[PDB]
Amino acid sequence: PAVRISDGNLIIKNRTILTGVPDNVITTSASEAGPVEGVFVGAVFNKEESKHIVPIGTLRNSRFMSCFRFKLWWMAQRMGEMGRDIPYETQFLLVESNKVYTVFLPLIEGSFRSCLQGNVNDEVELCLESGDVDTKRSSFTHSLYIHAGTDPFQTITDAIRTVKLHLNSFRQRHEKKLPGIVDYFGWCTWDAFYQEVTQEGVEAGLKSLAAGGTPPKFVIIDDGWQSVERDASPIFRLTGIKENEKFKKKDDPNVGIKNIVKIAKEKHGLRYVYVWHAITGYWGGVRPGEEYGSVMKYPNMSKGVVENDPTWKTDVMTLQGLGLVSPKKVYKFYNELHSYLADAGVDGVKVAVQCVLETLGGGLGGRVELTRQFHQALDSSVAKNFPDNGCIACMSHNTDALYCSKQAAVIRASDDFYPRDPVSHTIHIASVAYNSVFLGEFMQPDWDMFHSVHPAAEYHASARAISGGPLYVSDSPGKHNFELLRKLVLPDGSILRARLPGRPTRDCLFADPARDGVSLLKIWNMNKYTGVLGVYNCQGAAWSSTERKNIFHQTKTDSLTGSIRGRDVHSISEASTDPTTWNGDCAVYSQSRGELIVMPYNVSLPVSLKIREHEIFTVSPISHLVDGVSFAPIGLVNMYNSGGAIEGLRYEAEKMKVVMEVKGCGKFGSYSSVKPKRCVVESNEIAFEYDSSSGLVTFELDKMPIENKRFHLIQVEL
Ligand SMILES: OC[C@H]1O[C@@](CO)(O[C@H]2O[C@H](CO)[C@@H](O)[C@H](O)[C@H]2O)[C@@H](O)[C@@H]1O
Ligand SMILES: OC[C@@H]1O[C@@H](O)[C@@H](O)[C@@H](O)[C@H]1O
Repeated sequence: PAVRISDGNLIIKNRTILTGVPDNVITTSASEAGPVEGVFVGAVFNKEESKHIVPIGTLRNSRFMSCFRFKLWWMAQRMGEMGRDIPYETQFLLVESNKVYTVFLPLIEGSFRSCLQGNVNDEVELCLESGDVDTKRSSFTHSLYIHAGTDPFQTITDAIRTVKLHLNSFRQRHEKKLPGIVDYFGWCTWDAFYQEVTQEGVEAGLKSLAAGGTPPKFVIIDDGWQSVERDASPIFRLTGIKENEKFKKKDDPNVGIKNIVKIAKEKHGLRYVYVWHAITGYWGGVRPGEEYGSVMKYPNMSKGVVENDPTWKTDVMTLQGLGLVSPKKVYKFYNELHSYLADAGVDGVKVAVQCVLETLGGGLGGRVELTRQFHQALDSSVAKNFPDNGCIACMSHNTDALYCSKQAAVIRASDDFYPRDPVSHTIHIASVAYNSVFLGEFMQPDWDMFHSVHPAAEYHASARAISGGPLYVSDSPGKHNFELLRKLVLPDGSILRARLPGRPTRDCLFADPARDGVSLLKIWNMNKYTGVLGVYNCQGAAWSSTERKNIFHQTKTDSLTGSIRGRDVHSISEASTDPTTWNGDCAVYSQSRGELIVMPYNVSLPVSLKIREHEIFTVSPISHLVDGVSFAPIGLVNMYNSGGAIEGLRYEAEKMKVVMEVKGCGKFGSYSSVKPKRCVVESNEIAFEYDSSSGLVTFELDKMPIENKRFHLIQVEL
């Protein structure tokens, strides 16, 4: 039966994962389709309650990785071996058995949301909450799902699909439509002006970036554009749906945000303009009033949230409350805001402050209900007014929202980029990587803005390049490092986006690279015909379980040595043109060192990194045409994600020939065991270099493709 409870014990493929599973914990594998290869778990209690804690069993001697909410809004990672180490507000738990991997997915059921938490007895407790004292229940059958497999990533996906088939209240990442912003460079106003942003600042930032050769094709006009007011350090509330004075044209005050949209798009050649709002309008909601049925509500504190983030008790939102739009009028509110924005030429919204809803369900059916109602409405309005699916979810890491994520396709995957907080950089990289393991099953991760002139610029930039997600800076105008940005952005504003959410390697899933003092974090992704691997030292800082905030902590050495293997890129097979004959050998190109190495299957290459250093590798499967004649494309070697440039690849072994289609421009690189006879671009022979010791072939792709004809056609004649 595979996943089962027998005697006191949760058993997984003849391995005991939990002991002492109490009698009131019930399981079922029945479904709709029907017998399912894991188990839905619930329990029955004596009493009808709005909150229940129940032990699932005792976990000891089993390595795990967890994503837990360290703030209301956001998750980070914790590893361990003992149930006592499972944080409060654990929303995703992955367990390794010495090789089998078990996922634990705490779910929404009816009006209740679940999470996992550890106790001092090493039990894994299921915490069920409605978020409303009037919404009570005594039994549950589907509040947790457990599934096991031999591939850790496949095991997660398969369990999410099974959860999907049960709830039907969300779709998986790959089943949704990505907005077009994800293929272009962008700029966000946030760190440039904070709330002081003006239409003139927006223009100046766009102008300065395009001036250096790296033109953004989207912009996010961040927080500061909306009409907001304090009540008659006081919180601001939304007072109208239209822009404030800073975005009304300088002479004709009846033309509003449309002014800056036209300047962006018509004067500066941007494709997309997005704007920020809170899911409640502004931070203090909407000013009470009848138009949107807005009434003062005060955040309710839940124990697990406040245990991990005590400052949420005395947050400005908690003490001064929000004007919460009525459920009756929430569609009207979003439609009227969004119809105004779209008629002005706005293409999308970055919708922040998402999780507050879970704290405001008191009159209203609870956290799950209110969350669902507000997202149903938001989704109707976005699909109406922003039909490229122009929505970026922000501050949204609760399961209440994830399990109703039926449409939006991009999610901010960590706490904000913090230009002035030295502790935040290593932690940002670890958080985005680990969170993406789980968040990426729902939506494409967004690894946030960053600064091109900053001591950790390269660290952040290189991570964004391998993220799979949107690539955007928040530079103040004129504060740019164009040498860095050319590595990310082509002259037409396009980028070399990888295909998956960037994630830790199998190797790294259970070793905490922020806390263990021992390991390098390795992040893998895929292009069509290469893999890519980023390696990061992010030791020395993490969220402290004692101080309940991010701090520095002691590390044994400055420098650490780990190692790299082709097969660290978990799906590398899929880049091979002939994966049934491939022996697993890869060409491996270090983008910073400019070094090409051939790595046979399983051979390890040492990598040594000090804290806050990184290295990026393009990993390309070698094709063996005939004995002595081997090849692998690398791509645009002066860009971080070099392999992202390769759109087509055909080997013609009977002609000793390679045929590629390559986007972009700049220097193109490939591995060849032999010096080519001719490299031909667009039906003309060109000059090339060949290093005969490494096999590195090199030639220039001069200009972006003439037209419209979006790819360079390249033939390499061996
Ligand atoms: O700026 C206050 C506003 O930001 C949030 C998170 O977006 O809180 C951050 O700033 C607070 C004020 O100094 C801190 O107490 C808090 O821990 C930090 O996350 C919102 O909570 C808040 O309304
Ligand atoms: O008020 C500013 C905003 O809210 C944040 O916490 C964050 O996600 C920023 O990227 C941002 O737009």
